[PDB]
Amino acid sequence: GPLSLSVDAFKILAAPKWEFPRKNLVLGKTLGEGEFGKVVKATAFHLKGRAGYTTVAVKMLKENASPSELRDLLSEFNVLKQVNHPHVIKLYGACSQDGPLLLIVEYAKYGSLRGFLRESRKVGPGPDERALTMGDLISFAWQISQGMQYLAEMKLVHRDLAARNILVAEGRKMKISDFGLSRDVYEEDFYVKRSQGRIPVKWMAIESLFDHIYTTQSDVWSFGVLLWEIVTLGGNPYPGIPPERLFNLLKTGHRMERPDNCSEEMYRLMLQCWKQEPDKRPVFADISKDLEKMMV
Ligand SMILES: Nc1ncnc2c1ncn2[C@@H]1O[C@H](CO)[C@@H](O)[C@H]1O
Repeated sequence: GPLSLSVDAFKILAAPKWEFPRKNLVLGKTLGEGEFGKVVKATAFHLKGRAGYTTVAVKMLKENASPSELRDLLSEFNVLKQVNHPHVIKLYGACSQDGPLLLIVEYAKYGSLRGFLRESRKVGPGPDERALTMGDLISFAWQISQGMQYLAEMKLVHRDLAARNILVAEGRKMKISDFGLSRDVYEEDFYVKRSQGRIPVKWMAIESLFDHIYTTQSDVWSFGVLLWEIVTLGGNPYPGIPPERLFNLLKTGHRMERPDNCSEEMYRLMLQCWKQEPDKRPVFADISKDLEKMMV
């Protein structure tokens, strides 16, 4: 099948620019389990010319992986070789032979954006008094917008943009991650999937949910939901609404209401990302500019 060809090709290939000796990698605690597999903290000796040990993260298959999970791992590997941007998680290498496949990536010290925002709720007296300033939250959104503009410029649809898939690294810098589901879109400008997708329902654009069409403009939809997560410090979208109810809810034009601690200007941006007609939504270059207007 397609996967056996991919596995067979990937094994035959050498790729010295990315192979890393397994003996030079030491794995540590688990940082979390996502889709495709788990992530652990690790340290790497003599990595990409860096003398001594470097702290890294390691993406590997989970126990009892399926073909779909193995395909996502290889698909994330292949995508990460092609991208290089300050707000996109960085690949350092991989371990293929004499053991299970490991992807070595930049370590993000603060973890996922969602967890970082939820943890910030515990700082201070209570919900009516936050520890992150609105200006800090806008900066995060802007940083992510810049990374998406870059990914769109090279014809990649991320498909899975959400706070759980954004990493916060040294200096509170945003790093887009979780590229297992992203798809190259150079030829046609869209990606279509016949099967039911594995993106959470509550982040999917209405044309991806009904018609299975993914484009840069459905990425903008998800970015609109991401803005909602950020502004709510990691809230859960469409609270109390079962995912199965979203089909009818979105079809009839309903959208999430303006949340607490959200300016009217920021809400106008959210709603524009959720327009039913994809071409009526802004492009990421315009989202960046609109976020800049909110900066002081
Ligand atoms: N480079 C990384 N650095 C730190 N934590 C990560 C990294 N990649 C994934 N994770 C963690 O694993 C999960 C995403 O796979 C999240 O819980 C996140 O905290």
